[PDB]
Amino acid sequence: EQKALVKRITNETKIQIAISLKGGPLAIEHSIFPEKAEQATQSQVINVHTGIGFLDHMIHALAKHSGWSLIVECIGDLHIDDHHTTEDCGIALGQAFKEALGAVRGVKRFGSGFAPLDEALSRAVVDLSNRPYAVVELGLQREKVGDLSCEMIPHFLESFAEASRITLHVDCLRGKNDHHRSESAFKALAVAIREATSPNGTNDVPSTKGVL
Amino acid sequence: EQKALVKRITNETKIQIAISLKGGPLAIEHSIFPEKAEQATQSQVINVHTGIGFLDHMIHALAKHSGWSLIVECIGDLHIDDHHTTEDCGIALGQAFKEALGAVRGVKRFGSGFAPLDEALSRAVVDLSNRPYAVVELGLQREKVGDLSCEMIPHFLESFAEASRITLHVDCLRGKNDHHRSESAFKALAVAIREATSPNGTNDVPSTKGVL
Amino acid sequence: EQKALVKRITNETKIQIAISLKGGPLAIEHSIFPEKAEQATQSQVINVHTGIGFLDHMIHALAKHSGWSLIVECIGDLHIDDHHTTEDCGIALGQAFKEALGAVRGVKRFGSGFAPLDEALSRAVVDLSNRPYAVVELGLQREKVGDLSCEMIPHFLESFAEASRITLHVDCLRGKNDHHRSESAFKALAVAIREATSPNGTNDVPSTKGVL
Amino acid sequence: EQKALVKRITNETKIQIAISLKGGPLAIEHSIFPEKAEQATQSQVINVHTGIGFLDHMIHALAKHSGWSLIVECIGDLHIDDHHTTEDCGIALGQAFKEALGAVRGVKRFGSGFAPLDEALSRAVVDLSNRPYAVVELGLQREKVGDLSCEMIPHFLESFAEASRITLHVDCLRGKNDHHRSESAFKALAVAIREATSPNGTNDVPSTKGVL
Amino acid sequence: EQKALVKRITNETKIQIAISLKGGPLAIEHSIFPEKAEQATQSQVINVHTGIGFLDHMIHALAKHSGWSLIVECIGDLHIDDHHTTEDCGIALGQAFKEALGAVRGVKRFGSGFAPLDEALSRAVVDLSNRPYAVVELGLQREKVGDLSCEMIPHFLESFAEASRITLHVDCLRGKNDHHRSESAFKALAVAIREATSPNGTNDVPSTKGVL
Amino acid sequence: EQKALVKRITNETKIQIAISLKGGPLAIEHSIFPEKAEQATQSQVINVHTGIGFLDHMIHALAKHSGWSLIVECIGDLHIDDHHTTEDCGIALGQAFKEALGAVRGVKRFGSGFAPLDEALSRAVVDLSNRPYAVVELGLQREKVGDLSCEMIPHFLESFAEASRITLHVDCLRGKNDHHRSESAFKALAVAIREATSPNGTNDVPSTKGVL
Ligand SMILES: O=P(O)(O)C[C@H](O)Cn1cncn1
Ligand SMILES: O=P(O)(O)C[C@H](O)Cn1cncn1
Ligand SMILES: O=P(O)(O)C[C@H](O)Cn1cncn1
Ligand SMILES: O=P(O)(O)C[C@H](O)Cn1cncn1
Ligand SMILES: O=P(O)(O)C[C@H](O)Cn1cncn1
Ligand SMILES: O=P(O)(O)C[C@H](O)Cn1cncn1
Ligand SMILES: [Mn+2]
Ligand SMILES: [Mn+2]
Ligand SMILES: [Mn+2]
Ligand SMILES: [Mn+2]
Ligand SMILES: [Mn+2]
Ligand SMILES: [Mn+2]
Ligand SMILES: [Mn+2]
Ligand SMILES: [Mn+2]
Ligand SMILES: [Mn+2]
Ligand SMILES: [Mn+2]
Ligand SMILES: [Mn+2]
Ligand SMILES: [Mn+2]
Repeated sequence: EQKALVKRITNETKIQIAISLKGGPLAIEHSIFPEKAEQATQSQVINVHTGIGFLDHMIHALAKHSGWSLIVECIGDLHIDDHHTTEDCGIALGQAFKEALGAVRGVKRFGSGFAPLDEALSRAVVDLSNRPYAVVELGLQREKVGDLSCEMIPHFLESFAEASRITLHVDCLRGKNDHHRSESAFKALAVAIREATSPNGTNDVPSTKGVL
Repeated sequence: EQKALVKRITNETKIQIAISLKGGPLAIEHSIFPEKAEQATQSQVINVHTGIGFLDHMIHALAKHSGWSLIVECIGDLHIDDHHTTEDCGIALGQAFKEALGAVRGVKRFGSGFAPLDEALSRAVVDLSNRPYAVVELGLQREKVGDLSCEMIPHFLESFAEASRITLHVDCLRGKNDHHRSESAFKALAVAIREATSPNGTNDVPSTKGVL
Repeated sequence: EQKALVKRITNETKIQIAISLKGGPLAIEHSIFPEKAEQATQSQVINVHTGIGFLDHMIHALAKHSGWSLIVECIGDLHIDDHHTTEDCGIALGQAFKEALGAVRGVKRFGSGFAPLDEALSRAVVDLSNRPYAVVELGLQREKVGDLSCEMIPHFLESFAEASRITLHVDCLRGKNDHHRSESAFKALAVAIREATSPNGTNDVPSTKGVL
Repeated sequence: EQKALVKRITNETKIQIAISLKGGPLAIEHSIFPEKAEQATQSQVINVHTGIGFLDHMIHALAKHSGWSLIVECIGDLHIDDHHTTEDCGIALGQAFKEALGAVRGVKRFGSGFAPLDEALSRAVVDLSNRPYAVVELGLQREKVGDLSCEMIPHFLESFAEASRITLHVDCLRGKNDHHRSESAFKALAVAIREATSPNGTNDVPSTKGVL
Repeated sequence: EQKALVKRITNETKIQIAISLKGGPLAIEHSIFPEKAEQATQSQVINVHTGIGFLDHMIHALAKHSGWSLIVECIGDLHIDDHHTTEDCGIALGQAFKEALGAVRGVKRFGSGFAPLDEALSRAVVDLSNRPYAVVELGLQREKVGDLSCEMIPHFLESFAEASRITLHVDCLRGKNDHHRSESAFKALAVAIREATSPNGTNDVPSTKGVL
Repeated sequence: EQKALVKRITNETKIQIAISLKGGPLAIEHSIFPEKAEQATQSQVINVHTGIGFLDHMIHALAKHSGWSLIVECIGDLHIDDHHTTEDCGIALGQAFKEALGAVRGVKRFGSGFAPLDEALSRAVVDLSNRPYAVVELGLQREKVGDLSCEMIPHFLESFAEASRITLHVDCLRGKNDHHRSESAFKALAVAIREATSPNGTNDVPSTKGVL
């Protein structure tokens, strides 16, 4: 039902993102890697292959705790820094989430998610209203985690909310380990998207202005 | 099932509030306006007519995201300021919510709701315990929004929790637009009341002292 | 050549914006006002009719110093405050500017405009790159100007850059009259859009990634 | 289904804790008190008998709003202070919660609970991941409540998360009555455990590393 | 006598740790590296092979000054950062130390160790009491040492005390070289474990509550 | 017309820079790489090959928005840090710009360029007067971007203005992403050089002292 595939091709990166919000299986009929963080345990299949290993782990923890099936492919330039291949892999990952739920009606529209990870604590609220907005206040006192440049972790969530047309407030409340502090943000966003995209029932677009 | 009508008549305002917490249709057999923010889309009907237009919009966003059907009619004095017609239209709107749920049993009793609106972020918790309390910390750096006097927006929620016999903590966490900051508070309260008045199941009054 | 008409219809406002970036004449074949800030001096015709008079004057000064022909018709709710009829009349005014220039190629792409107005000084830079962004730092120490609520003046430029897919930095450098301070911002944006949408020549999309 | 009994016997205290997470009835076939806060209203039976009366009331409010059936029997030394009989009655109460849910799979894994009590406001998040952690920031400006020594209230929740192998962040946001401030923390933890131990469905261990 | 082998297998790392607290020789009958910091000088054999070279050097200096024989084999994911292969190689290294001394009786139970390294000075106290605790206050003003991410150095000792069920206070008193500051912490812990696990004599469990 | 080739050969780096300020095609008759950021779209050809990938991207964005055709070949020592191959490389790129415009007459002589990039804002002014000067105030709170050492980004523009005999003030006004903050500086310099080297007309050396 809620499936989409997005092939975003620019002169910096080549993207192919297939998503399924309700879970289940996924494949790719024609991949972009030559010769055709991976969890495939019979309910959801999530297999992310970007050039950045720590940014694979954040999309993986996002889709594991959202109930998503998600295949991410990215052939990006890594002789240059990791900005152009994290910003572009967040724009196309917001578009795949946007096309997978067309009609915003019959949903809760408001998800809030707290998630801890071992003294770090992050909340994420999400709004699903067609104006994009992103208030990402991860206070990270590190310059690079393993390959992510640690200022792209807010910039990923900035472009995710931008291209998915959602309003997003992610704020890490405490923590002093920045693997812990950044993974808890993606685990908190996974709780909020799961709560906002939910069967409200009664089949009504949840807005005053009637347009979502 | 959960319906109530409250006709509050004083020498300052005349009120008639009909509410339905489970949604559905509503009408008035004998209105107070002469010759007999309006959403009527087949699941819930919410039609608020106070003399204040911005206070219409806050009760509307409250009832739209609560699943309520709600008709509000307030004939109040507006040659004087808007205090006497916002305080009185919040006392009677807490009484209509109170009479619509008589027995507080089989409910979650604890609703917490975060709701953003475009860089503003408000949380609201609600308690449904028969002592009234209201801790409303909307930090509004404006004097009037469109017709509300912007200090009545906490005073509305003060008298709502007062006359509905609930404990309420509404706190705007961030934001620098006070339409955004005050509407997100009413959208957050709508999530919390929806979560506290919920089918817990097992038919038990959720209290240590056994009285709610 | 560079003309567009946008009819944005929601349950709060009804909009009809016809724009011509190269100037010249404009009309409307079927208007939204019943029975069919106005400058019509033989080179460009600019006629803005919103319910807010001071927001008419800011779109007028924007289109007068941009070389635009622009007709704006907004039927919005004014018994509620002026947010819903200024935000919506900025989203549709960014969409009309976006559809009027389809191919961003052969343009300067970078406009910077300083404009004074009688001790106020505002600069505006504009980027014409398909990610929207808005950094609007008008320091206004007023609550309402004549009918605008003076926090909507940054919120107008926020939604203009949002729906037009441009990056925008507007910053008032000095000034202590907020009519002067806000009009100089719209006069500075008019210089920047005029400078960014300009005949660069040589017919090339001005980007590293080749996509604009 | 989710039942466990823990008999923890040391030279300071003797403990016997029988728990049922899904509610229902409970008894003890051979008690530790001589000759064989009590709620027994036909859905859940919660009967706590420690030597500390205020620590009875906090385990009672924890199990009342969690849906638990819980019998606590602690024979501890009270001629010495109340540390050794509150720390030990929290270690065994985390072990009884741990043995009552063996397989952490098919659960939400992330519960967040806000709960007010009459100007006090506490949130509690819980993680159900097999590393124990406890960040308890109840700001209590009292030395003893009725018999608890008011620094054991964080030390109880420290040893509860320690022996139950969960990660826990309990933080009182406001309040100036420390009965209110400490009871709202246990009422907030009751919402979070109820939300984390919940039927997620689809029968999958919710972790990246696959081990919970 | 005091030997243990721990094979910890998760979907992130595969661990095999063989320890001997009294020294002597050690081998592995079936290793995890393909085709079958190393000191093997006739009294103790210590051979650590993790993917991190600086974390090899800290376990090596820990076991060299403890009298241990210790073989560490960790096959961990290093395309992601080094957190998951340092946290997991500290949990299994606390479990191997825990299983190597079963009965905590006849031991000093309290080891304190100061160790300098060239203007750095660290103390470490250790408690061997079955509640785990870790207060690690290495003040490191570096982000990465050679491959360790320099916030994992406290996180290693956190999970070591966690899984070994010991209470641990490691605090660097001075120093301005963070190789020196972190190696002196592991050399100080080696003095403390050597002092706590020591032949007290008289064969008695050293506790008031009689249970260790 | 405005073409130059500079082959700078030292014992640290070997450079070959061919430039064309008016655009058009460029080739190299005898390259320095064995066996003979690249944009070649029919108007200008820009192909930079230094050992640093992020410094390729900054010369590329400089020449893309200047109208330049530019081939850069730098064979530099990278077992040592990147200073000697970014400085050396900046000196020869100022000399190639200097030899490409011999007679400074008939030009505007004063270019100012603002350029944003996604909350970063940089201005650059340029003077084309034969005393070199460089006031570069990029406030970068990072140590390395991808391969550039992030203090060489001002040191590149220092040596560019030094060897090109121009006066240069580059100042980033805001921004909190240092890829954004440093790329906007090179995009702002591209606007300023384009504006200073411009057909003023009337064929006069624009100076009081008559010598440029
Ligand atoms: O958020 P909505 O669309 O449900 C109705 C809002 O009132 C529209 N809005 C946009 N800014 C402030 N309000
Ligand atoms: O809130 P309840 O009624 O469930 C039981 C409370 O303990 C009563 N109370 C009122 N103030 C402090 N406690
Ligand atoms: O701005 P562009 O598209 O010309 C190339 C940029 O490098 C892309 N980008 C986006 N963020 C940082 N860089
Ligand atoms: O929390 P998990 O087990 O779901 C996967 C985590 O990434 C493991 N971890 C432990 N510290 C940081 N991460
Ligand atoms: O540490 P022990 O077990 O020797 C006896 C302690 O008194 C127990 N305890 C735990 N917290 C405070 N005391
Ligand atoms: O800048 P010029 O050469 O046009 C004339 C200047 O006055 C020369 N100068 C150099 N320092 C101060 N003035
Ligand atoms: Mn970017
Ligand atoms: Mn992780
Ligand atoms: Mn009042
Ligand atoms: Mn509104
Ligand atoms: Mn708005
Ligand atoms: Mn004016
Ligand atoms: Mn204790
Ligand atoms: Mn109480
Ligand atoms: Mn960890
Ligand atoms: Mn060393
Ligand atoms: Mn130098
Ligand atoms: Mn870039």
